Amino acid sequence: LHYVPYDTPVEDVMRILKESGTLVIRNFLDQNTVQKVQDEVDDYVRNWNPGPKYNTKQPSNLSLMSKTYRCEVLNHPWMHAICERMFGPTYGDYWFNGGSILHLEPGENTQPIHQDHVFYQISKWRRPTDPDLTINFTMALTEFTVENGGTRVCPGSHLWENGHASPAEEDMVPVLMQPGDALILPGSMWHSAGANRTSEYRRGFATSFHPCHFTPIESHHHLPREMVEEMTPLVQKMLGFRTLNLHNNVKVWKAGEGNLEDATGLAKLAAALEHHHHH
Amino acid sequence: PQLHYVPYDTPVEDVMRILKESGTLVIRNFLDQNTVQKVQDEVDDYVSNLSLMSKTYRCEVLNHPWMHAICERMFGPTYGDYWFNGGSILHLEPGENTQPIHQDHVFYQISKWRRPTDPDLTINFTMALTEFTVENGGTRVCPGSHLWENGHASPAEEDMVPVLMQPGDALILPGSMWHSAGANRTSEYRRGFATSFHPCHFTPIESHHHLPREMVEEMTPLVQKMLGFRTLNLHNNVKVWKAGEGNLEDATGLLAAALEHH
Ligand SMILES: [Fe+2]
Ligand SMILES: [Fe+2]
Repeated sequence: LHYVPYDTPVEDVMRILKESGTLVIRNFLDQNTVQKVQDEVDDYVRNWNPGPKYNTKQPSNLSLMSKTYRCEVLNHPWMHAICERMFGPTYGDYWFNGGSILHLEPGENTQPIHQDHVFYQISKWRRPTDPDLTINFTMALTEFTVENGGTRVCPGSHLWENGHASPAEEDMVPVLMQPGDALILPGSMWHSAGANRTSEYRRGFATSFHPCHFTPIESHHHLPREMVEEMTPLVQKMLGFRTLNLHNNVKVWKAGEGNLEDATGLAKLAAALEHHHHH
Repeated sequence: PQLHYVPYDTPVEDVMRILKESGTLVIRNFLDQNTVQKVQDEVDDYVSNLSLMSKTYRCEVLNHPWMHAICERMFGPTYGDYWFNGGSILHLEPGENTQPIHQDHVFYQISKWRRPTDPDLTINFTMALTEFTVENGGTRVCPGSHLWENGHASPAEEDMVPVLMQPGDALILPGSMWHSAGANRTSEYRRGFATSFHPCHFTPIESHHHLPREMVEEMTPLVQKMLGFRTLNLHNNVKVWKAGEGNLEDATGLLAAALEHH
């Protein structure tokens, strides 16, 4: 397991991902940003917390509940640098798969050790040298420690052949992370969260991306149009509002024979040209 | 293996047996003449994107019991849910030359990983609007070529078997079946149109999120799932295409037909 600074060259990170199958990018995000995501999620769910004396929505997509998530986190250059080099040559485009809140409650037992691509039926056609089917970025809000259940990884196990037994608990390496660090988790890396034996939640959240030709865990078609229009064009494509280009330049997710973003009406020249009557 | 012409009332397991053995077949009178006429008229008034252009396509054709019976047995065991992939008008003008012989699943990067004994990546239903004759460019198939290993060379032009269809007949084209349109050496256009379906875990060629809400509410729940408006269930009870943790159709506010007090 490698812990690398934010300014590590991209080729070195992909090199380590190839060799060991995982790594941690310290200071992946500033503590400011990860805390803002948690704050915006709290403001969305609005769970009732009783005062000391007598005197709400269910959680949805992180891109819906958190403006910071859909405007800053999903534009993270480290996410797209790794995703472009991981899926690009084989699949062309990639897009957002799913993003979860990873809050470990005090007293929760150890998580089963698993690969994230296990629910892909086609993980049985893939060989360990092929590109991964998905990649997770797990960002710490609280500290990730041994006691509070920080994620454990088994380096090298991404090259294990298909059907290889799950790794042994003794050979699971805990990931120790400060707020803002991120654990890089390809879909083939064997991992699991540990037991939280402390009196406080282990907090954090994740993004994940996978090839454009695979159906994402989450749809974002229920999001209001005002949120979709404040997204960058890159994030609009990530969240399923734009046509995708395969490796062979065949298009999927099209609106008829044209692009989806054209049929839905999803400003550029007006901002650039001062003489545009909409500037 | 050979090309088979079977009637509408053929039992399903025979159709699947023929599909496994020969990789293709024709179901006669797949549509009646009314549907053949109605879809032609609706497209003309609008003039792919067939669900948007033809009310008969999205309300009746996409509910076709043969499509769902075949798709259930082809994709159900391995992937669970399936949904709409793409669909286009197949219009052949006089003088058009022969189409390159191809497999439809060729554009899936994961066709390289698949074995011929695995389930198909996609299936096409090519329905004739005009007659399909050998001289007007009727589709040609190569029965048994779906079982060739990947990277196998294309069939020779002489190994291709033309398909003959009256208006309303349908050719069933798994993604592994080598096929091509012929040259239209007649004086009248050869017309058809297609539906296609593929596993729920694969991204469709065509999105339908640009369709109007009132249009989507005309659809059946089944067709709503076909066209990307409902959460999909995998073979292993895992869900994809979900809204947060709930179903997409609940989050959009998409029983009511069964109970009159609803
Ligand atoms: Fe996981
Ligand atoms: Fe074709």
